[PDB]
Amino acid sequence: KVLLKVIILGDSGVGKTSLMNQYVNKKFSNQYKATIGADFLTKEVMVDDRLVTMQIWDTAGQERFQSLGVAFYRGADCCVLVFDVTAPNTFKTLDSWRDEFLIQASPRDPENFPFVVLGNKIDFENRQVATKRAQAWCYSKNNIPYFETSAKEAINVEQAFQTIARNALKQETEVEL
Ligand SMILES: Nc1nc2c(ncn2[C@@H]2O[C@H](COP(=O)(O)OP(=O)(O)NP(=O)(O)O)[C@@H](O)[C@H]2O)c(=O)[nH]1
Ligand SMILES: [Mg+2]
Repeated sequence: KVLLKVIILGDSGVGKTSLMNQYVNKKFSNQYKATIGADFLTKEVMVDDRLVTMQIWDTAGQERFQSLGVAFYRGADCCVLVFDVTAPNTFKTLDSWRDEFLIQASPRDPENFPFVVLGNKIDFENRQVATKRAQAWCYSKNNIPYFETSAKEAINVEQAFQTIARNALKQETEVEL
């Protein structure tokens, strides 16, 4: 019985909120309800012989909803990085999201911290960002795992979150100290 904090970072419009309500509640909606502030949802899951409670913190990509020195980050056990395959700008921002996270949570051993990158929205056909340069990018950065997901049609949502889970748990375990 173990608690995992998991934070979902990335630009506004990538579908951070939609991946959440899909994974947790198996529901999808077209209605873009801009995420004000930062809340969470819990999903209970089984990872490797162990019941895990995953607290999933969904944040506001916009700077329209920033207050104001967000230290909700720390105690994080896995940071999830979401870009939109139809928008090259949301992929370019990933380092900046990754840097910002590491400043804020500043976990010890920062470069073994579990990141997961989700190429959301592959249910569309106008993908701009190939699988190949995002596969590269996740590899350039300590070989972090990468899925191409769709919250709408629910492709790789479950699979990806099994990895989010398992990696969150390894990291939690690493607090032997
Ligand atoms: N076709 C399709 N639309 C998606 C997908 N994921 C999200 N959307 C749509 O994209 C828009 C933005 O989604 P949203 O979840 O709000 O993204 P967000 O990153 O959480 N935005 P915010 O940071 O402002 O909450 C919404 O219209 C949403 O329904 C997807 O996989 N496929
Ligand atoms: Mg959101």
